[PDB]
This record gives sequence, structure tokens and C-alpha cells, in this order.
Amino acid sequence: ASLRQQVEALQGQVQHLQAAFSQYKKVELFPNGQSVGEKIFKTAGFVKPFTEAQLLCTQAGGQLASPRSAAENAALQQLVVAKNEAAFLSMTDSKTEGKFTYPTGESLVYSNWAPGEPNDDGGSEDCVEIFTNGKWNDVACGEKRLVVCEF
Amino acid sequence: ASLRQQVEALQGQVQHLQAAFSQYKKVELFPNGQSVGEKIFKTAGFVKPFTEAQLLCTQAGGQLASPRSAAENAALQQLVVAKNEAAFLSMTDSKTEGKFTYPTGESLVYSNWAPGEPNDDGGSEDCVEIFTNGKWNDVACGEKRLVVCEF
Amino acid sequence: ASLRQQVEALQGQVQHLQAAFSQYKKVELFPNGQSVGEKIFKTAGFVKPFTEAQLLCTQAGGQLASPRSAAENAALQQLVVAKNEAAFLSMTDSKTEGKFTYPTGESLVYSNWAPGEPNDDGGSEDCVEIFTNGKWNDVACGEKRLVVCEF
Ligand SMILES: OC[C@H]1O[C@H](O[C@H]2[C@@H](O)[C@H](O)[C@@H](CO)O[C@@H]2O)[C@@H](O)[C@@H](O)[C@@H]1O
Ligand SMILES: OC[C@H]1O[C@H](O[C@H]2[C@@H](O)[C@H](O)[C@@H](CO)O[C@@H]2O)[C@@H](O)[C@@H](O)[C@@H]1O
Ligand SMILES: OC[C@H]1O[C@H](O[C@H]2[C@@H](O)[C@H](O)[C@@H](CO)O[C@@H]2O)[C@@H](O)[C@@H](O)[C@@H]1O
Ligand SMILES: [Ca+2]
Ligand SMILES: [Ca+2]
Ligand SMILES: [Ca+2]
Ligand SMILES: [Ca+2]
Ligand SMILES: [Ca+2]
Ligand SMILES: [Ca+2]
Ligand SMILES: [Ca+2]
Ligand SMILES: [Ca+2]
Ligand SMILES: [Ca+2]
Repeated sequence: ASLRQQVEALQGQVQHLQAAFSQYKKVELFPNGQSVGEKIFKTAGFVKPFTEAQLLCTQAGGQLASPRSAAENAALQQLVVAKNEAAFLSMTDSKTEGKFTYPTGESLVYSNWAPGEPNDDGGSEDCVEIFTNGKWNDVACGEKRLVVCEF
Repeated sequence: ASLRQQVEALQGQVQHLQAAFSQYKKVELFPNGQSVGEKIFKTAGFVKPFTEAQLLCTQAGGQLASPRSAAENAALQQLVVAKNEAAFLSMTDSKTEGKFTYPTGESLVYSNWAPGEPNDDGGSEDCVEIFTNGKWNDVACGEKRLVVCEF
Repeated sequence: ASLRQQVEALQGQVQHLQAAFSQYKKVELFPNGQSVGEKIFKTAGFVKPFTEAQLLCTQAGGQLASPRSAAENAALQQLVVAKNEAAFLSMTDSKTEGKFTYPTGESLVYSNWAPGEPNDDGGSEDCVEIFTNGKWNDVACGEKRLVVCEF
């Protein structure tokens, strides 16, 4: 009656929010965001050394891009191609050389290394970038690569 | 009194939600977006040729700015005025020389041609740009113009 | 009635909506935003003079950043440091010299002045900027500093 009518109204509000929010999400993701599954990649539009880009992500409430999938990597790669800038991933074998780990300290459930990589070139390459072709290369942490954080 | 305090719940949350979403809408629209009606113009902030720009928009789940009225053209000019870059529109007479149409193929319902426009200069100008003064000029689709999508 | 078949509905949506929005929050605030309480500071990412910038904010539905607590101030300081540009605050003493107020003509409830500030250098400094250390300074309103709106 008066409850029928006000739930019926609660109905319209929630539909209005889904359409509005839906169109808003599109707006947010253009042009510096990629959506794939339940994760979002977003670029900061610029480049920084690993430690500098790493802290950018953590405090924004997310973390460096950690594609655990060829699908996540291809989307991330869509972002890297776009800026025409190779980007850091979250992974680092700085604990123990030769074995790369996610920031929790876990081990890689997925990789997309480029031929010859990782080679720890110079005896000092413990971070990872992703190329415009989507493939991986371990590299020194002090190099400035595109900042892309996952959410 | 049960579902009374069950729907009074969702209602509360739906309300707090609408406030949040409302403040956040105005945050994304700053500074690279305009809201006019139910349409949302958003500029990337850089220039591209028509085809690259067109792709960008289609891929963000939208398309190139297609002002359909005074009010809409005015909102779009804002973005243009602000970036001091002439932007591209979706409209083309690539099919029938002299007949400009939206991507859907439909003929124009509004226009704002600059005095003496279009002129298909050089014997080839199939695309459209909006100036900082609002008026329209046709241009070669190879030109790099400001990218602005509509959602 | 059959209403309990429909509140079981609003429930799930509101749930899905709230979670989905909660993630785009972190998404949007990166890299140019910072929340603090229920206020958001958002940088336009460039520098303009007081008059021009205060308009970009007021036309975006907001206003020039008005930190009113040590917290709100610390948050704003975050942005300024990141972009490495001292930013304008909303407050001026153009009405009455030596007397700083908000756009509401209201008088300050928090300040974090640099030592010996404000000094109205050359008797021509009616505006406020905030340094990369969080400290305040009264500057020429004609000067161009970082644009940051509070929403
Ligand atoms: O910084 C120069 C060079 O560094 C990176 O790659 C280097 C090394 O990591 C690779 O193993 C070898 C062979 O693949 O090439 C470089 O020595 C990349 O950032 C690369 O793009 C860059 O030119
Ligand atoms: O790319 C050069 C020039 O192209 C466009 O305008 C040209 C033509 O379309 C106009 O009809 C004439 C008359 O003003 O001007 C040019 O010839 C514009 O995009 C223009 O800004 C640009 O310089
Ligand atoms: O652009 C010069 C200078 O202006 C501002 O500071 C000036 C004045 O307002 C200060 O009171 C004194 C003492 O700190 O310094 C200057 O004279 C600031 O905007 C400053 O960053 C700037 O370099
Ligand atoms: Ca090592
Ligand atoms: Ca290594
Ligand atoms: Ca290497
Ligand atoms: Ca033609
Ligand atoms: Ca033509
Ligand atoms: Ca022309
Ligand atoms: Ca004065
Ligand atoms: Ca003064
Ligand atoms: Ca001063």
C-alpha cells in the first residue's frame, strides 16, 4: 500500500544508479584504464623508478600491475601500447636472485617472458617491465618505466 | 515492522549510495569532461588522426563527439576552449561527397558550420573539427585533432 | 505479499553496486585525487592564476581547496608534493586587508602559515598558496600556481 509504493520507488532509484554508474565506469576507464575480469589497470600517465612507482600504487589502495593471465596481460599490454611506454610489474626476485615473486612473497602463477629473459643483465636486474609487444624483461629497479597500478 | 526495517535498510544504503556517486561524478568530470543532458563529453587530452581517434572511442565503449544541438555544441566547445585544441567529430561525407552523416549513416540534425564551410578544400576533406569558437570546418582525416569522446 | 520476492532483489543489486563503486573510488583518485573525511581534493594538473582557477572549480561544482583541519591539510599536502607545485587555496583578504576569508566571506577556522606569513609583500598579496611542505603563504593573485579543487 504505502510499502508497496515506496519499495516500488526504491526500485526506480536502483535502476537509475545502475545505468548512471554503468556509463560513469566507461567515462572513468577512458583513456588511462583497462578492465579485465574483476581487476582494473590504470596508468598514472608518467614514469618512475620501481620503488617510486611501487609506493604510488600501495597508497592509492591498489598495487603495481600483476597480470596473472594472458587475458590480463593482453589488456595491460593494451595500456602499455597506448602510452607507448614499457611499464613495471609488481614482481621482483630481490629476495633470492633467479626466482621472481609477487609482492606478498608468493610465486608466479603466470609469466610472459621475452626470448632470453630473465638474464639479470649486469648482474643487477631484479625488477620487471612489460613491452608494447606484451612480453617481459627483467630490468634494474632504478629505471623509470610507465606507472600502471591494478585495482 | 520486519520488512519495514528491512526495506528501510536498503533505502538508507541506496540513499547514502546516491550521495557518494553524485560527488564522484563531478570529480571524474573535472577537468576533462562535460555533462550536457544525459550525454557526457570527455577529452583524452591529446591529438590523433581521425581513424585512430575514432577507434579509441569505439573501444572505450563510446564514440567521437557528435553535438546534436546548441546546448551540446556549447558543452563540447568548453572542452575545446580549455585544451586550446580543435577537436574531431564523428561526422563524415566519405560515402557521398557533400553529404555528412553520423556513424550510423543518418544525415545531420544540427550543424554549426563556420562561414564558408564546408569547402572540401584541396579536393578532399571528409571529416569534421570543432574550433575554440564553436564553429565547424571540414578537414582531411589525416590531420591530428584533439580527441574527445561522447558517452 | 510477493514483495519479499523483490526485496531479495534490491538487496543483491545494492550489494553489487556498493562493492563495484567502492573499487572505482580507488580507481578515480589515482593519481590526481585524495579523499579526507567526506571531502575530495582533485588537482587539475596544471597551473593558472587565482581568478581563472577559482572559476574552473566553481564551474566544476566545487571550489578552490579549503583545508580546514590538520588532516584535510595533510591530505592536500600529498597532492602538492606529488605534482611538485605550490597550489592555490580558496581564501583571500581582498575584502578587508589582513583578514582572510573563504568564498563564503567566512573567517578561517584553520591555518598553517609559514613563519612570518602572511606578510602582504609589496602590499599586493591577497591570495593563499600551499607549499610542498604544507605551509601557507600569501601571494599575488595574478601568479600562476597548481589548480586543485575541493569536491
Ligand atoms: O636500459 C637499456 C635497456 O635496458 C633494458 O634491457 C636491457 C637488459 O635488461 C636486456 O636483457 C638486454 C637484452 O634484452 O637489453 C638491455 O641491455 C630495456 O629497458 C631495454 O629496452 C633498454 O634498451
Ligand atoms: O591543415 C591546415 C588547416 O586545415 C584546416 O582548414 C583549412 C581548410 O579546411 C579551410 O577551409 C581553410 C579556410 O580557412 O583553411 C585551411 O586551408 C584547419 O584545420 C586549419 O586550422 C589548418 O591550419
Ligand atoms: O615568485 C617569487 C616567490 O613569491 C612567493 O614568496 C614571496 C613572498 O610572498 C614571500 O613572503 C617571501 C618570503 O618567503 O618570498 C618571496 O618574496 C612564493 O610564491 C615563492 O615560492 C616564490 O618563489
Ligand atoms: Ca640480484
Ligand atoms: Ca635478477
Ligand atoms: Ca634483462
Ligand atoms: Ca571526398
Ligand atoms: Ca568532403
Ligand atoms: Ca574546410
Ligand atoms: Ca590588499
Ligand atoms: Ca593581503
Ligand atoms: Ca607572503
